[PDB]
Amino acid sequence: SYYHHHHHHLSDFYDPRERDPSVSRRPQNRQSDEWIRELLLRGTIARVATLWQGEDGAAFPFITPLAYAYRPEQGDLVYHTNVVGRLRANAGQGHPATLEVSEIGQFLPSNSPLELSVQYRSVMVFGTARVLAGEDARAALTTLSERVFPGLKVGETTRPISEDDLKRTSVYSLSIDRWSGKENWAEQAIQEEDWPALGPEWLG
Amino acid sequence: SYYHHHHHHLSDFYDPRERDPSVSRRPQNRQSDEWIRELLLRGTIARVATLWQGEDGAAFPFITPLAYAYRPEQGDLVYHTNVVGRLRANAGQGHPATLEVSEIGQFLPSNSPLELSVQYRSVMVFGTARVLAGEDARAALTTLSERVFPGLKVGETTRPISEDDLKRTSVYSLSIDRWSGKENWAEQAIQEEDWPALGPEWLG
Repeated sequence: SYYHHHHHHLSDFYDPRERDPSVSRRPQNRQSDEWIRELLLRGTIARVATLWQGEDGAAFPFITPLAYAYRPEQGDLVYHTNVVGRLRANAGQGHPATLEVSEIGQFLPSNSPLELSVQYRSVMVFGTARVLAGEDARAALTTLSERVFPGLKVGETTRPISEDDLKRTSVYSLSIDRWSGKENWAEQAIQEEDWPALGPEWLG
Repeated sequence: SYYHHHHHHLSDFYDPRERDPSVSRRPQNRQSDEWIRELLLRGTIARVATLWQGEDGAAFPFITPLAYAYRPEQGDLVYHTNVVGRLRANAGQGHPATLEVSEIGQFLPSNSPLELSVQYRSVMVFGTARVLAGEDARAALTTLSERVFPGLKVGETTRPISEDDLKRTSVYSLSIDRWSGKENWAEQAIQEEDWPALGPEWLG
C-alpha cells in the first residue's frame, strides 16, 4: 500500500481489479446445479453421515468413507456398507442421510495468516437412504462396481452377484432431496503486500 | 477348488493359511489407540459433522472438509470454519461433533464382485466442539497453520494474527471423548479361484 510504503521511506475492496465476466457471481463460494451434477458424476469416494441413538439418548452422526455412484435419472446415489450403530435415530423404513463428495487440491501458502487455505470443491447432498433388495440391489451394486472399475463387467470380468452375496451386503439408495456445492480453487492465496513476501521456496 | 476342477475335467475358512503372529487380531478391521493417534498426527484434512435443526424440526448433519491439527496433550483437535446452518440442534455453549480422518488408497480389482474394494484407513472421533476466543484462538490457529504448512512460522513467514482476524474467524476446539479406528489396506483383493482370473491389465 501507499501508506505503508510512504511511512517506510519517511480500501482494496473498492479499488481497481480485473473480472472475467463469465465467472460465477454467486456469493459464499456457491456453485450451479450443473456444476454439482458434474462433480458427482466424476467422483468415486464419498462420506456418508447418518444418525444413531447414543448413550444419552441424543442422536449423533457417524461419518463413513465409501465408494459411490450417482444415478442421475433415478435421482439417487448408491453405495454399500455394513457399518451400523445400535438404533438409528429416526422413524420409518428409510433414514435421512447426508453425503459429501469433494476434490481436495493443494494447500495455498500466504504471508497473511488467515489467507492460508486449501483448494477445494465440495458438495453436500441431503436425502433419504433406503436399503435395496433383490434385483434392485444387484443392479445398484453392478452400476457402482462398473463405475468405479471402468472396463470391469459384472458376470464377465467377475462371477455374477449371487443371492448369498446380496444376503450378506447392505446396499443403499440415497434419494436426493436437495444439494449444496462450493468451490474455492484459486491458483494462489491472497497475500499481504505490506509484509515481506513469501520466499521462493513457497510458491516456486 | 478341487470340486470345480474335477467337474471341469469330467471350506476355505477352516483350511490352511499363513498368519504373521504380529498382525492385529481385533475383529471388524478395528485398530489400536496408538494406531489412531498416529493416523491423526499425520493427517491434515478432516471432515466434521455437526447437527443443525432442519425445516421439519429434526436434527440433520452437515459434513465440511477442512484442515485440522491434533493436539494430543490438550486432548483436542482444532480447526476453523465459518459454515453454519440456522440453529444448532443442541443445548449449551459447545456442541457435539464427529470428526473423520482417512487415508484412501487404491481400488482393488477382483473377479469376485463383492470383494471389489478400496484400501482405507479411517478414524471417527466423537466429542464436544467449542468456539475459542482471544489468545486461545490465536494459539490454536497458529498450531494449525504451522502443522499444515511445515516450516511456516506465524509472525515471521506471515504477519501476526490480529484482533480483526480473530473477530472474523470461527475457531474451534473439539475435545475428544471417544474414538474408533479401522483399516483395510490389503495389497490385493480376495479373488475367486473358480472363475477366470483377472487379466493382466487389472493387477499388472
